[PDB]
Amino acid sequence: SPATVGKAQYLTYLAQPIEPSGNYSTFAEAQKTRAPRVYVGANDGMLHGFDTDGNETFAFIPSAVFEKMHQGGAHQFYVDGSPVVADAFFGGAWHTVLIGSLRAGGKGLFALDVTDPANIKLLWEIGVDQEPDLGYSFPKPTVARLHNGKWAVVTGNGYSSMNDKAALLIIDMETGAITRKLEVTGRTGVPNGLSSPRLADNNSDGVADYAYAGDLQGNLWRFDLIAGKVNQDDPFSRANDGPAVASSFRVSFGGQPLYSAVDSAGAAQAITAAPSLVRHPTRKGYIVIFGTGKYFENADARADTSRAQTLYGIWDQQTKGEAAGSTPRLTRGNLQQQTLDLQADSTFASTARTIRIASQNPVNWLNNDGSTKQSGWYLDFMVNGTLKGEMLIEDMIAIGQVVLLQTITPNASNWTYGLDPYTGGRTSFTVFDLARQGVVDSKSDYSYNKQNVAVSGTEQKGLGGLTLSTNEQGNPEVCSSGECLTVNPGP
Amino acid sequence: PATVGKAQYLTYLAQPIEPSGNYSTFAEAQKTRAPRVYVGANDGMLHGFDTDGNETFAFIPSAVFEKGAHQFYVDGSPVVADAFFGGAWHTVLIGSLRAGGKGLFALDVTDPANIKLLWEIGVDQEPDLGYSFPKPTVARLHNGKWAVVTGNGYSSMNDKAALLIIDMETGAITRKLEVTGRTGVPNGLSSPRLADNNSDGVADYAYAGDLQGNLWRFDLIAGKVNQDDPFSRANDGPAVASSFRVSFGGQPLYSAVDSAGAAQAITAAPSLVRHPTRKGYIVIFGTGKYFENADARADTSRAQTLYGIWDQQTKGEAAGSTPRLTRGNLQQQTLDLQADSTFASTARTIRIASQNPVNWLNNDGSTKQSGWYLDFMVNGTLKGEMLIEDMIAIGQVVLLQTITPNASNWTYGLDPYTGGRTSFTVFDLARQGVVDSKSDYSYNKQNVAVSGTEQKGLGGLTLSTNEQGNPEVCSSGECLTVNPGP
Ligand SMILES: [Ca+2]
Ligand SMILES: [Ca+2]
Repeated sequence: SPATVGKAQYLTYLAQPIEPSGNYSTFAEAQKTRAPRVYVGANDGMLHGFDTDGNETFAFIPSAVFEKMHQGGAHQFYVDGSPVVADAFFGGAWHTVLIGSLRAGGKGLFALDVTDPANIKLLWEIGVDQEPDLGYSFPKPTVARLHNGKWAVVTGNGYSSMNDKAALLIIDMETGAITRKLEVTGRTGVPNGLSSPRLADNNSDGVADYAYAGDLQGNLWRFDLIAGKVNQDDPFSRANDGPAVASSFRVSFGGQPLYSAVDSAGAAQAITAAPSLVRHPTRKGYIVIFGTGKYFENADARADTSRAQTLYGIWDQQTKGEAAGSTPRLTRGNLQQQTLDLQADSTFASTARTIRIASQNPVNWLNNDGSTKQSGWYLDFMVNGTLKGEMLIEDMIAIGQVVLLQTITPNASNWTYGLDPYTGGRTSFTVFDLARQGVVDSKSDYSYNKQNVAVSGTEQKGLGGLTLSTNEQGNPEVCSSGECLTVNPGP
Repeated sequence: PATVGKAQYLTYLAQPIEPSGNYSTFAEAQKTRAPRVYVGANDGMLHGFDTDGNETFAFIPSAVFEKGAHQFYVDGSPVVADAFFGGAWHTVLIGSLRAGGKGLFALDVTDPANIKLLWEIGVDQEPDLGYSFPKPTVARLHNGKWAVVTGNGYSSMNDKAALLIIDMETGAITRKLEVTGRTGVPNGLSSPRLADNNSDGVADYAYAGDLQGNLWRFDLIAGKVNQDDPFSRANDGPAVASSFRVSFGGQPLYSAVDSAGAAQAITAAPSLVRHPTRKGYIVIFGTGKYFENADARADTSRAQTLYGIWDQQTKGEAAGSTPRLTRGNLQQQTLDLQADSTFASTARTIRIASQNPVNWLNNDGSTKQSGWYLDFMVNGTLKGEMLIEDMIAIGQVVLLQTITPNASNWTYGLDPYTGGRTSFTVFDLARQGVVDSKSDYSYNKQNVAVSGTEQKGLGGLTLSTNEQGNPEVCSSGECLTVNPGP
């Protein structure tokens, strides 16, 4: 669903500088008249391209699925997943690609050239034969330009791979070759798999510099996608970009994860969704936001109410290309706790909704010496300690001064949240237009114990993930399913 | 321009207009509405298509049964809008017989599956109704109802000019405000521009030009106004309709004449911009006409013009009169250069405009210059360039498109406060997706904003927003992201 192919994905001023040998403006112009298509994932790795008057246009069948031919709605919806579509440059030209996977049907990845709906081509297919550590590819891949001079599919190896290892896979966009496999150690002898990565570009040039990804073990890993040496003044320079830089890619912090997520009792919390990054308020480093949860196995269809899943905000203070041979080892104790303190039914204007209010505890980042005090925050997905097995499996959206996320609670029910990325708590401004006003105003606020407060969470209709768009008027909106909510990124 | 998708308004702006209604429920219901595009066909004929150019609907006015560039304008372009009547919100479509006959019609296009005929108006209903080339405006009035406000059109029975206020629900002529121009000279009121000066969604004034070049203003408020809240809705009701009248005691705000003293027809609707002093408004209007066959030919004998006239009595004042003005009281602006250049990798032929300041007041508040003007000509070369399309004023810029028969389209982004070059880049001529220095031009070894650029003549001016929430002006064939100003 979120995989629609209409206009060019980027703005020319951003894409063109990435590829001097190409012409994005002419590519963009061409796509202005491209026949829109929406590709949806099915049971296995099956792809059914069709939309706008829902006319079946295309259908793809993986070699693994084509040869084989020789629970619940919320859960099935997740399992079927959705392919990733993006614009990429290779073969000397811009293309619109679609990256899919065999889902739970098998261990495989595939990419299609979807630039011309009337002429979809198969770029490549990856299986265990090509990548021995490839597992069930539930992770959502990212398509990006890397410092090795080329575009690649960057994703986690997935789950239940042959040796239960976790690794970042960097697949050449054009060839499907494994440009680099960045294995992570983590805890051994215990099943692991790397999840959806979030690429970081810290000098706004369209070339990915770092990648962040959690794993089934709850480790939040960072990977350096830049050369060993540096240029110090501008460590993210493209000057030495080339195929050789690929060998320099490495797990960051000497192989130590930025963080290892465990619940209140100390039990590991799997991370499925991609992290989100927000520049730290001091402008030094970034706050890495990630939530825990897992939903790929049948057993996961049922709520695990033995522990709470959690949303974390961890300070990565070494994001300026420093060697970063290591990183602080943190625990919830080094973070500021936030809580979901109230769930209630209320009416905003005329619209009735069930909402949740979060705490608003400040985070004390530095002591007067300048040394680090709290390194972040956390929020257990539970209202006043009641465990319902609420978890995060969908990617989040960080914009302005807010982080938007959607959680799922297997019964499943969906809760959309708008939180302060700097604290993990309630924003000081109202985020959602819950009153269907067309704008974000006080009509959407809630009276929490004599206090007019911003609503941090609201329950929304059947699963649909979260998408950020702009309603005709320049106003940003966040949509899930059935409802889109005008949002306020902050003053 | 006549596309019917989601609700036209943001709820917080529409709801206050009709407390007895629920725009929220209306808007929600349209979120799922099947998008339709309505194209005004051969004068009268109206065809509806789906997002995928598919014959979905077609309307043939009783008039019909009663039995390249020039054709684009003469053909049509219906007006769609959300209006309130019958105690509910509806999406209406106002059509005109155009060159076919003399009449207007309104359709209820709220439900693409069940379109209804609201009403049809002809000379039988409105004797002074002429060929309906003027573009109507759907608006809420102080008489308590929504109405179709438009110019009576051209070559009407007695060639008179009048503002027509047509009840939205009934199609009845609520008021006909006749205007007195020059004797024996054929006249007709053109597309009006309604003004809402206290931003509550209820029109207060209407401005419209006529074939004689007069720019008229009409008071759409009660005669007995409360100086503390002249635009108040407290006394709204049918009793207010009788007080609607021609402003300034029957005198036009301005009478447009070319540099040689000849009258300049006004066909396009004016555009309003609050005066920098916050007192009054700058009434911007362009000159030209293209509804008659002879108009297909370029008139190279004179230069058409764009004017910015200061109306200093826009706060409910009785305004029994208005200053008699001429080019002499206005600051001139000129198009000093036209050249072909390349912005980024996109080739474009552009024009540079002067940037002469406007001196509005004396130390004691006395009025010096009452506006500005710009003759559509480069270095005095007359090509017959004229404005026949509505303009778009947003932020600190007025966007307009002129047509040069022979036809060639020129899109301009000018400073509304002076009619000259903006001090900032307006158009993204480099196809960067954003407006940056790549779109500026070196004028006399100085970076300066480009005020005009030639378009692939075939469309009009439409303002929209890109996926990134930024202003974008499209000209059928190409959209240019724009910068409304700092
Ligand atoms: Ca970079
Ligand atoms: Ca008003």
